[PDB]
Amino acid sequence: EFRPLTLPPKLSLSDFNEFIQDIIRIVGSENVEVISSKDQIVDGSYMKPTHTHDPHHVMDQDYFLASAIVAPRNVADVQSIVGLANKFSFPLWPISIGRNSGYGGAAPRVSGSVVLDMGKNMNRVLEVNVEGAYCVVEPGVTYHDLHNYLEANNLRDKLWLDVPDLGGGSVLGNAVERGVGYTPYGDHWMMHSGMEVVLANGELLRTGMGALPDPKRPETMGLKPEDQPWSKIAHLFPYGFGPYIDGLFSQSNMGIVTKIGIWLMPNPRGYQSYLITLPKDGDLKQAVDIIRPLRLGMALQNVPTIRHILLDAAVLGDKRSYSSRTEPLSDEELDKIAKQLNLGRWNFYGALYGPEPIRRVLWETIKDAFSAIPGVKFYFPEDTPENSVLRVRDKTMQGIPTYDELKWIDWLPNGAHLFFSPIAKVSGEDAMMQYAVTKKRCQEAGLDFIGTFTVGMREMHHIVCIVFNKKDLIQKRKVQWLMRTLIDDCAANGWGEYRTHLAFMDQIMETYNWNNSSFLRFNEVLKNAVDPNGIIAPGKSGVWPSQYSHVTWKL
Amino acid sequence: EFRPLTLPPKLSLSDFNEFIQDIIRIVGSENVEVISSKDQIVDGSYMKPTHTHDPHHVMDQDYFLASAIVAPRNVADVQSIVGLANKFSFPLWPISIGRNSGYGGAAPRVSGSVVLDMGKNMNRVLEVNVEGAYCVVEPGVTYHDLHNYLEANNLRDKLWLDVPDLGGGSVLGNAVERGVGYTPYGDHWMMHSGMEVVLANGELLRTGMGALPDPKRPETMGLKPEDQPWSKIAHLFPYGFGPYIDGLFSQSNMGIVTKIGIWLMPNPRGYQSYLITLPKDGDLKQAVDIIRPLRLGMALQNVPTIRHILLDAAVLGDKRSYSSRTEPLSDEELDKIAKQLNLGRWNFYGALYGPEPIRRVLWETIKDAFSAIPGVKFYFPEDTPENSVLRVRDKTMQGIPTYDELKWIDWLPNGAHLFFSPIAKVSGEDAMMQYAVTKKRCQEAGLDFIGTFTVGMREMHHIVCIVFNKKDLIQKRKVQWLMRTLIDDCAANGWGEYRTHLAFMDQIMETYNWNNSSFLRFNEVLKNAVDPNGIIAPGKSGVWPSQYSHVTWKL
Amino acid sequence: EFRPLTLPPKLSLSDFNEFIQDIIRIVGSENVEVISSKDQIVDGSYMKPTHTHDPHHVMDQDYFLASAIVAPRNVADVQSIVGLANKFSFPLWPISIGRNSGYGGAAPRVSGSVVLDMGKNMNRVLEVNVEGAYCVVEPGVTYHDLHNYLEANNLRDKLWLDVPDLGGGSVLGNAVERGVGYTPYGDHWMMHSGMEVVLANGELLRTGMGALPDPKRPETMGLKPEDQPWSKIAHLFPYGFGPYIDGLFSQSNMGIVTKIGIWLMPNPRGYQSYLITLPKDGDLKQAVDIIRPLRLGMALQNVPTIRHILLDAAVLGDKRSYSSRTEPLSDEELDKIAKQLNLGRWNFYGALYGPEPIRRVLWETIKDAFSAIPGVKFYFPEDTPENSVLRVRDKTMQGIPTYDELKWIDWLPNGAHLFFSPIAKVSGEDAMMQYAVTKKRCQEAGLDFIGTFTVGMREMHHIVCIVFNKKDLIQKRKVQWLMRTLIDDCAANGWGEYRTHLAFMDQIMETYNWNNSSFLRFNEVLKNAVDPNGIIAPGKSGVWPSQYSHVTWKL
Ligand SMILES: *Cc1cc2c(cc1C)nc1c(=O)[nH]c(=O)nc-1n2C[C@H](O)[C@H](O)[C@H](O)COP(=O)(O)OP(=O)(O)OC[C@H]1O[C@@H](n2cnc3c(N)ncnc32)[C@H](O)[C@@H]1O
Ligand SMILES: *Cc1cc2c(cc1C)nc1c(=O)[nH]c(=O)nc-1n2C[C@H](O)[C@H](O)[C@H](O)COP(=O)(O)OP(=O)(O)OC[C@H]1O[C@@H](n2cnc3c(N)ncnc32)[C@H](O)[C@@H]1O
Ligand SMILES: *Cc1cc2c(cc1C)nc1c(=O)[nH]c(=O)nc-1n2C[C@H](O)[C@H](O)[C@H](O)COP(=O)(O)OP(=O)(O)OC[C@H]1O[C@@H](n2cnc3c(N)ncnc32)[C@H](O)[C@@H]1O
Repeated sequence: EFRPLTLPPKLSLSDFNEFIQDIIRIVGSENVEVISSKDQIVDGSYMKPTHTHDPHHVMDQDYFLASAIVAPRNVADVQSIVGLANKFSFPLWPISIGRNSGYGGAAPRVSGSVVLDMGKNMNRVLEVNVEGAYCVVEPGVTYHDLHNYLEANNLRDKLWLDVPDLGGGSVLGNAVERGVGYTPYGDHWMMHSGMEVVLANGELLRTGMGALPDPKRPETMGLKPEDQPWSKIAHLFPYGFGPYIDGLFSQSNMGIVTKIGIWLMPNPRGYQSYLITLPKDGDLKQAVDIIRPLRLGMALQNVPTIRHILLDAAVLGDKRSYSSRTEPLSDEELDKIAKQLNLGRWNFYGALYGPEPIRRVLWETIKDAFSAIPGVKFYFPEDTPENSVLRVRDKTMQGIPTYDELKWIDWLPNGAHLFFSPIAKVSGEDAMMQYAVTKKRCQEAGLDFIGTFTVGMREMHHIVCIVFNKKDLIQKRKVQWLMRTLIDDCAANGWGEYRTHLAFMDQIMETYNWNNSSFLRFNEVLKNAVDPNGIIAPGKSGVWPSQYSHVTWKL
Repeated sequence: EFRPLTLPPKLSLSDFNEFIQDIIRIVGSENVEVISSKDQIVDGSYMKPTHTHDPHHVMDQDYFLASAIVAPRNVADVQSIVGLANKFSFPLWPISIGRNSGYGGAAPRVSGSVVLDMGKNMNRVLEVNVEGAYCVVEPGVTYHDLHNYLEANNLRDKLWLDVPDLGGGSVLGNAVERGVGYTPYGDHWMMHSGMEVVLANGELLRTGMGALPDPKRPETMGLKPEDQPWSKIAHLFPYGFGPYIDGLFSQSNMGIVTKIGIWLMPNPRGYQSYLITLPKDGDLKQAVDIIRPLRLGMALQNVPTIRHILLDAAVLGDKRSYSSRTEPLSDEELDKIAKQLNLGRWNFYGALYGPEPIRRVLWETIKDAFSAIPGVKFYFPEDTPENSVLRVRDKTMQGIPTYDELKWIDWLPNGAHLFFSPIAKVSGEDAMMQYAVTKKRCQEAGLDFIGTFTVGMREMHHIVCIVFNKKDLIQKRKVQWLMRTLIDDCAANGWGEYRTHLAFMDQIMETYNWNNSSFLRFNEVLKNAVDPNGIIAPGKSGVWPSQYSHVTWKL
Repeated sequence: EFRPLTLPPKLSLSDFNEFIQDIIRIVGSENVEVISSKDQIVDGSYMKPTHTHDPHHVMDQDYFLASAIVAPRNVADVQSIVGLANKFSFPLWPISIGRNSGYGGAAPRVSGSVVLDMGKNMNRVLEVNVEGAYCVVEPGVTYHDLHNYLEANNLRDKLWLDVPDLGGGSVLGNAVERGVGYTPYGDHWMMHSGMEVVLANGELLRTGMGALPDPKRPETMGLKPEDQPWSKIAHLFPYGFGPYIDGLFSQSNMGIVTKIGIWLMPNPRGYQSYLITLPKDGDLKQAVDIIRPLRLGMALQNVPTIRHILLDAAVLGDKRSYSSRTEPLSDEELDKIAKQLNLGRWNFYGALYGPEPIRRVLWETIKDAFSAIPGVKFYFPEDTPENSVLRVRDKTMQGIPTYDELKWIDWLPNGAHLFFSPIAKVSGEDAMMQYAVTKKRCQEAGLDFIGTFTVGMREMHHIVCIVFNKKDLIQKRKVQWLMRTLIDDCAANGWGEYRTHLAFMDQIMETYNWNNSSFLRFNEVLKNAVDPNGIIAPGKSGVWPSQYSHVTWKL
């Protein structure tokens, strides 16, 4: 329609109208939804994600938000749209599925921007190669989707996924965000090979070997470039020749993604998932010094998770169902909890991979290792209650999608998530030292600390899990406050966040300040060169086209 | 001095003189060598690499070549020099050690360019972190150098390298080139985390977490930025936050490198190196279908090498010492050879890693697998002649540097190497099919095919090893001819070269043509944005600043 | 000469030489000193200030530093020089006298810059108007100089100065820096009216009424503009008409100053100086709540000083002469000290002004007020030891210059000063709260806190007096560390530094960050508009011309 609630910059309304008109004129009235009124107030459900904004909203609901939604039906649409977005300096905000909750979701950093709902149309599994062990997909291929495909093609016996805690995210969006999963193939971004992208100027690109063109043949003649098959090695060798640019494409506004090759993990013929429970909060420390060499030793296989009891607990029940108390729960209450549960204070989930002769020693290796930790306790799914999270993580650690996790998003009544994700070494000390802070602050903020550590190889992803009730302002402000505070400390102590929410992108990019913002500066430089017009989602990762004021924009 | 043999573009001589004057005025007369005359004709030795040009020269000796050599004494020097190089539009050609033989060596794509001999001064091991398992180095830290360091620090017991066939290359240059080595840590570029670079405009940058600044402290105050320590995670987590740009830094002219974090491989406590010999030339095919799933299965550990007999043979002796014949040796002569040697036609080198319970099954696994191949034969170093290459590769597969390889560079009298390095799937067929061609052509070119395959995980690096006598023109022309021919075919069949010589950069970047050179186009765009002046080694990877004509420049 | 140790940016050496040649060619070989070698290592004495760099150097000695010194002989010289500085993009660094010690002294933020020693030639008292009560001076009129003038003109009986703790600073440099003195006329910058400045483009300007041109007359015809007399009101009314721009001229690189009108304080016919001593460290708190309304009440007249015992003590003796101990002195040692001295822990100096009937009540007013503070004790100079600082401050509070202060610069052996100068409310609490921090940190830094508070009217200038031994690196680093730390806290708690050293300009301008650096941004904007070339002392107050990289430049 005619009158969206928010116009992007300097966009006049007739201009908005024309744009929106040429646009419906391409993609179909079907492919567009304007956002005419607050009857938008509608945040949604994981099952049916809203695109207009951030559901897990810490800011005012309407704070970051669409002017309109646009669902390109195919690459050329994106191309056309960019052209228009280019004609009018309308800005973009592409997304794949929108489950980017706890970071912003569908919500665009710049309000009045257009939402490029890619995945809606662009749902395809382009290919799944067994010999190469990989798949090629679109923004719309959600994981489950990816799964059922192999399923309805009996592939699971030949091949395997690597999911994140939840099943519905875009395999593609996730890889660009540098999302992480739990099988040894957990480092998603790194498992990519050959992607295609519509650059800021509308022109297509195929990274790496995506560039060595498939040789011609009758069969393939006359297909649009976005339609031509790929060279042999495209998807089996990420680097190509010359600059390795693919990275400009992750957590950046360099281009709009349309496709990507993700490598698949070949069924291993042997899979043992387990859980060593850690008794003392201080366990976390020895626990890590422990995992340290096993991870570097490869005795540890996939990316193992070290959980804080409440994550498990909260998956099991809301906060209220364990304490009808407003404040943070006492440290003694967790201990009751660990127990009511059989859990640890801390809880380490991992999985074994391979022929049994293989797993056996590994496991003799770990089990024997975790032994120095008193009250340590080991376990197979089997050995556990039928709602036990070890139950969920077994599927999880084998590429099977689930949706049991969100339940935890439920601790609080208008539970919403917000993730503080500082990186931390794999040193019990550092792990401890970082934890202290974050906690300390969750207390002051009046919160239940809840969070884990994704067991990186020489690093570790510290996911602080801040929930809070989205309908409680006193609180929302505390989170914001907590947010930016934790951001400073961590940094103050030397730790950066690896990915973050729309609302803190700036703050954190600011952490990245060596030599006077040089990194940021460099980015801008390339951003402008390539996106002179600032059309393609400006402000992401805290980077802005000249055209955007820092002052008018930052946060 | 005054009069170099070749001036870079539009550089007038007084201009050359001033530049060279302000320059000696910084780095010391010591740090500079002008190239006043053909008394330069001097190609050198691996032990003492020439910087002025390409030793393994296929082109006229003087074809690609310095105007002068400059050895920055420290980062600021590089900075200063860039500034001047910037003042005057003088162009750069940075290198670390120069052993880039078989690709160009020290030689600059653009003649009259200045040679930035980094490594000469910039020799330091900045750090070697055990807990993190990694080292931080300069352009000048050659591998051996890297080795002896750990050695003279008793580290080998805690940590391990990953060398390439030769010991003296720059750990750093090698990683940027995306060089590859043989331990499981063989994928060099990928083992990097945190690098620093002097951009085209003189400003410093530190990629990734290199950017999250180490927090302040008395101890560290007042040190130049190039001198400040790194944040904690800098070197344990390559991605940082926002765009993952590091890749603009590999096989590109985006910036000048000054430092880099390479992760180290923790001693594994168990190491078995071996060799299964392949009897028939056609073995190569089944051989691969074989390795295919073991590599994807991780039964295969490091990057294993599949050798062509002559590589081994030639390491053992020149060509003449096996046939006093000019032409390519008959296929029957190889067979005599395989035998005179105990070798296969093809020969697969690999290594086992870990506690023995660990290796045993693996090995039972491989050995049992290679079994379907008749006359197959397995072996430990022990089981072999004391000059046997299995002898050399054991050290090799454990990070120990050697220099036994070059000997092979000796097949021919004024042996020089030239590498054709097309990628190829891990399919016996493809492997075969690619081999056929390359060979076929080596024949026509009047050459001994010689080459291997670095066992990639879902790919394979096909290194065609073209030697030829550098002092034989009829021949040099045949190689050039062979070169560009093989380049077309491979491509014609769908295979790209992953890295190449100075003289073929263009040709190959041209292979990368999907959608009308889009990849190349994109590159230029960012290259100019960042290196408006085209000062920093123009033409690399076949990319050129506006300022350089395609026509005047390409090849 | 030929070869200065440091060239400014992109300046080539022949260029440096030409510049320096045309330049000697104007001002005389006499007016120039190149800085050819480290035989420069020479830091000097207050009596004979070095221009080349920072004497009180926290950084490496040579860290900030001249390329050459230039002493303009008259306004046109400055004009000429700018022109050249303009021709060549050579940068400027103007100074009046150089006693800007504890902030940088003569030292230029950008090394290789030229030092514009104004005051050397430009020594004149242009006028001293009795009727108007004001003087007009040049950069070279040091205070004492200003004094002796009135003296040798019997003026003191008619008029009075307002000095800062030391006598030799430039009356003019001091006013631009917003330096402060102790008579009621202590707010220096504010006592200005009509200034002249050579803008960045060489053109002259006269602020305010300086602009309403003196009407013509035979007597004045044909004099250069820099030579013409001023309009009547020029110097009696700072605002003029239209924009009140004078302020772009204080603690900014907007223009080069050549002259300025400072109003004079008419002898008051009655002057009583005194000192109430404060016993407890905690006294400082009640003490302030006390002064608060008297200052706002004008019962308090000039700007009174609240001293920390050690300042007085240190004026009396080095540190060693009270404790042969390296560490910070105990809090009990001060108490011995207060006593050995008759001093307070804290010590409040002020002065009475006017006809006696006038002073009497005031004093009855204060004395009676300070009474609630136990052990409080009052005093006239008379009532005190002949080296007593009350002795020095009496002259001080009456415009009489002295040089007794520096002695304190002597606490430490290679005593050097560094000033942390955060503003603080006039609330005992705030005063306390700010003090705590600063101290706390001086301890950790391993230092004697030493400092005061200039009794502002609704504010207070908290001068932390950091000394340290310039020849002790472990220490220098601690100060730097302390420096930037205190800067963050203060800010963290809401307090900004009002003026600072060369080395922290950036850091602090960064404190000034509301709305995303808007203030800084605005500044740059006007800076460039007016100093397109960045010639006029770039980086001051942390502001930089486009031409200067933040990254290359900041700190
Ligand atoms: C609530 C929650 C979230 C969560 C999690 C557990 C819970 C309970 N566990 C996660 C985990 O283990 N690992 C992980 O990486 N994330 C996890 N999250 C966060 C989130 O749910 C997932 O990461 C999810 O996969 C992210 O959302 P989705 O995959 O739906 O992606 P999106 O909203 O479409 O956005 C991706 C962002 O990247 C850029 N983008 C996306 N598509 C494109 C295209 N086509 N072109 C260019 N850029 C694209 C956009 O910036 C978009 O915002
Ligand atoms: C003759 C030969 C070569 C060879 C080999 C076996 C033989 C007998 N085996 C190799 C192997 O197993 N793996 C491999 O990657 N290479 C192998 N080669 C080739 C070569 O010897 C090595 O790769 C060698 O490490 C490369 O040379 P070196 O390491 O000395 O590097 P360089 O000449 O200095 O150049 C590196 C290139 O990259 C860019 N570069 C280098 N330093 C910088 C800095 N500081 N900043 C920016 N760019 C830099 C330049 O383009 C330079 O040309
Ligand atoms: C060591 C010390 C310092 C001190 C003090 C007590 C001691 C023991 N007490 C001070 C006090 O009570 N009040 C005060 O304001 N400062 C005090 N200080 C610091 C210092 O000694 C004095 O402030 C002194 O007056 C400053 O130095 P000086 O007056 O010699 O000025 P300068 O070095 O030439 O520099 C002035 C700065 O401002 C700009 N400037 C100067 N002249 C010009 C011209 N002509 N045009 C444009 N800008 C100019 C420059 O940036 C220069 O750096």
